Order: sequence, then C-alpha cells, then structure tokens
Amino acid sequence: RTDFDLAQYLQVKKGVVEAALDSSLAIARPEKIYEAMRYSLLAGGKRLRPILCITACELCGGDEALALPTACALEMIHTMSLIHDDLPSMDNDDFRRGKPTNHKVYGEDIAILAGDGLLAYAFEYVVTHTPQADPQALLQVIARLGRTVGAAGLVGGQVLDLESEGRTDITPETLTFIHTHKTGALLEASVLTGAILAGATGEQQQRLARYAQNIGLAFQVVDDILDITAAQKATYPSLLGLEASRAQAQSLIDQAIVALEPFGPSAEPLQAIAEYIVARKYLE
Amino acid sequence: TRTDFDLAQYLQVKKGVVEAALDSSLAIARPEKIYEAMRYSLLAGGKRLRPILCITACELCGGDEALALPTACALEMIHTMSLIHDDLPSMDNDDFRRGKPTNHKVYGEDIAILAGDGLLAYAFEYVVTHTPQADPQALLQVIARLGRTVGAAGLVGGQVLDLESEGRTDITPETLTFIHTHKTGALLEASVLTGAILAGATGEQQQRLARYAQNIGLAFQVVDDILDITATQVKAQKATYPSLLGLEASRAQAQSLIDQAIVALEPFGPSAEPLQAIAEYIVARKYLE
Ligand SMILES: [Cl-]
Ligand SMILES: [Cl-]
Ligand SMILES: [Mg+2]
Ligand SMILES: [Mg+2]
Ligand SMILES: [Mg+2]
Repeated sequence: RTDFDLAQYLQVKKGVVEAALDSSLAIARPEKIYEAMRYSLLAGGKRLRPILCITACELCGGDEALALPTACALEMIHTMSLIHDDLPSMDNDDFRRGKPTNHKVYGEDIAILAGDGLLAYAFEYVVTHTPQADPQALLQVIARLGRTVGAAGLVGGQVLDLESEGRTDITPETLTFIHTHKTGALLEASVLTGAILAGATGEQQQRLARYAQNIGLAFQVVDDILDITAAQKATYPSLLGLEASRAQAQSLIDQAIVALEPFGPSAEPLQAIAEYIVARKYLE
Repeated sequence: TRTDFDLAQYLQVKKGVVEAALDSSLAIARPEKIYEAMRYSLLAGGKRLRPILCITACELCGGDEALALPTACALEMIHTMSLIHDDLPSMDNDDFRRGKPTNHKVYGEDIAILAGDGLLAYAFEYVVTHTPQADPQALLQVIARLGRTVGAAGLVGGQVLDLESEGRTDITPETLTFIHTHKTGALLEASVLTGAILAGATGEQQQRLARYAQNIGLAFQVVDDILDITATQVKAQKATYPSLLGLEASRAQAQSLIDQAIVALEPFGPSAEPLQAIAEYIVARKYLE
C-alpha cells in the first residue's frame, strides 16, 4: 500500500512489542510470580509508551531494534504502576479492561511483588538486550528511567494524587502538577529514551519533551471531560467549567503538533498519535 | 592513629560513612511525605552489612571507597524496600521493627508501598548519577546484576517462595535452602560482586566472592535457627534447620559453611583478611547478642 495508515502502523508496532513482552518472561520457580507478572504485562492495551519510544527513536535516526528493549522496559514500568494503583490500599479496583485485577487473581502479596519484579526486570532488560547502544547513552536511559519512576516522577505523582483527595484548595495548577508527575514523567521518558538512544540533540529532546507534556495533559483533560459528561476529587471541568476545559484540551493537542513541526515530515506519525488517542477516547 | 586492625572499629567507621551518604541521598522535596517515608525506613540504622560488603569487596579488588559508595547505598535502598514490603499486612504483617512502628503503621499502607517503589527506583538512578567516574561498561554490568538480583530470579522470587512456604507441612532442608538462596543469598552475592565488578575483578575472582557470599548467607540463617531453637529451651508452625536435621548436624553445617567461605577467599592473599574476619565476627556477635 502507498497510503500511510496510522491504525495499521500502531497495530504492527503493538504486535512487535507484545511478541517481545511475551518472550521476555519464561515461567520458572516460583511459577506464581512469573504467572502474575505475565498476567498483567500481557493483558494488552494500546501499548502507547513503547510505541512512543520506538517512534521517537526512528524520528531521531534510530531503529526499532535499538529502541525495543527500552520500549519493553517502559511497558513493564507502566504495568507495575497499574498493579500497585489497583491494590485495596489505593484505587481498590476489582477489574481492569473487564478482567480481574492482579491482586484478585494472585492475592495482594503476590501482586505487590509482581510489580516489584517488573520494575527490577525493566532495568535488567534494557542493559542485557541493547548491546549496540552507546554505553553512556544507555546509562542516561537508566538514570532517566529511575528518575521517572521514583519520588520525583510516577511514585511522587501517586502520593500527590492521594494527598489531593477531599481538599477544597485544589487549583488547575495543582491538578496539572499531579498529572505532570503521575503520567507526564513516563510519557516524556518514553519519547526521550528513544531520542537519547538515537543520539538526538538537546534542542530536539526539548521539542519532544514539550510534545509529551502537552499530550499527557490533553489526555487527562479529555478523561475528565468524558467522566463529567457521563472519594471527592476536583477535575478540570469542576474547576474551570466544560467550555474552558474543552478549549484547553484542544490547545494542548495543537501545541503538541506544533512542537514537532521543525523535525519535518518525519514527525507526522508522532503528530497523528496525539489526535488519534483523543479521537479514540471520544469513540470508547 | 593506631597501627592494629580492629574489625569492630572498621565496621563502625564504614557504617558511619554509609549512614551519612544515605541521609544526604534523600533531600526532602515535593511531595515531602514520600521523602519522609523513605527516610523513616532507610535511616533507621542496622548493621549495614550489604553496603559494607560492597565497599570491602571493591577495595579488595583494588577499587576505592568513592567508586563503591553509591552502589553500596543502592544495595541498602533495595534491602530497605524489601523490609517495607515484607512488613505489610498482606505479607509478614509486622507492627514493629528495630523498636519503632513499621512504615505502614506510621504513614499508611499506600505510602509504605510507594516508599518501597521509590527506594527501588532511586537505587538504579543513584548508581548511575553518583558514579560518573566508573567505567561505563562496568556500571552497566552493575545495573544488570542489580536488576537480576531484585527480581523474580532473586529477592522477589525468594519473597514469593517464603510466603508460599508459610504454614505448609512438607518443608524439607532443600526447600528452606532454595528459599534462602533467593531471598537472602542473591542480594548478599550482589553486594560483593557489584563492588568487584566496579573495580574490574576477573571472572575467576568474582566466582570466589560469589562462593563466599552464598556460604555466609546460608551460615547466618542456620545460626539464627540454632539460636531460635536453643532460646525455646497460637504460634504458627515453621520448620527450621535444627528441627529438620537436629542441632548437631545444624552446628556442623554452619561451621562448614563459614570454613568454606574463608577458604574461598584465601587465593586473594592477605588483602582478603577483613572479608574473612567478617564471616566469623557476624556469627560470634549472633551468639553474644
Ligand atoms: Cl460549560
Ligand atoms: Cl587473585
Ligand atoms: Mg482525572
Ligand atoms: Mg509537518
Ligand atoms: Mg589468608
């Protein structure tokens, strides 16, 4: 075919990622921990973070093989965060995409440890499967992954989100601060790790970071819009009204697209992903 | 200065260096609660065996303290994560550790689970960002070893094997040893091997250090079980080396494991004497405590 089809592009990359994730975990003793890690890792989904990593690597001159281990690591980290967020002590979710959550199948103890095991394996996998990377670039990827997961990123975001519950002084700025930690850090790491592996310049990385921060926040504003149009927490529409929230969501997507224009037409897949994820949220 | 090597003083000085570096590694920032909760568990004290082993093995292989100290701190962050997660109500359900409330009893189970996750992430970040002078290929080999050590083939696998064993009626010495090599041995082996890798130790040298670490790890667990059963001279049923083998066979096993750890390091020459002395000292201190 001659026509670029984003849905086909994403389906093909998703299949590459899912085959690598499945091969990454062979069952060994104790079988239950491998079963529990595979249960959540191989549950499916959009695989947005690994796809962003591979796509940003290719944008910057790299290839799928260079990015694929880091892409898998980002999905292991994403999966850990979902297992830990679903637990009874946090969101207390019995289902995820209409299937029982990890702790409901394997128990809370094994779910906690499966999350820990996926985070550990993320780091091991990046190193052992990327011998062709420049060693200093690969260490930069490790440092970025560790900073992204921890108290200054995803885990800090989870704590700021818990602290916001049932407060009367939440502002759009403080909601944005929660989201930039809880989701933005890992979306930024997804594009920046692929860029770093490919040797992208600082200037190129800054454009990719603006793209990632903008799409991440747009996704959260659109989630809030759909929730309100369908434990007390303020949301963008409850703080700003629906008119201003819809305008903000559109502005953030437009800003993400503009951020990548200076790469040229090579940026068109990343630019299209911004609008596609939003359009799919309105259809689902 | 003094001229006479004093093992108790050596360990006190290294513990002080590690504790000062652990405290500096966690500067409180937003959200303050996560830093507070990580520090509550990380800075609670203890023997700091793992970081001390790392520094000592790095120096044995010709490295310096500055080369090892960040990895040494990362090993203690990993150890601390494992204690926080182990104490939780879904696992060992412990209300107290080292005389004080456990992390979840102070901050809530949610914050304790996240503090453990924060410490594991920071272990990997800290090794890279605070070891810029290391050979990059050696530092990548440290990261790979730490990832393998923590995960399902090591520490977390061991935690699952230990939880699976709880209340079972069919425990054998083979079953206990399989739990201990994963839950305890993997991280003690990583403590000496990461120090050795940083210093550029050969494969042959690393194999001797790994035998030392596996032997001491198991010996320390057999000695703990000996002390538990001789102190005894609803409570859950839990088989131990002496309940399965008898006290005579358990004592002989613990002595053989320490003798084998010492012999394992003899080929390094007299530079290995501090590591060799740590094996016997930790055991002697257990009998005195
Ligand atoms: Cl409105
Ligand atoms: Cl030698
Ligand atoms: Mg929301
Ligand atoms: Mg364009
Ligand atoms: Mg000797």
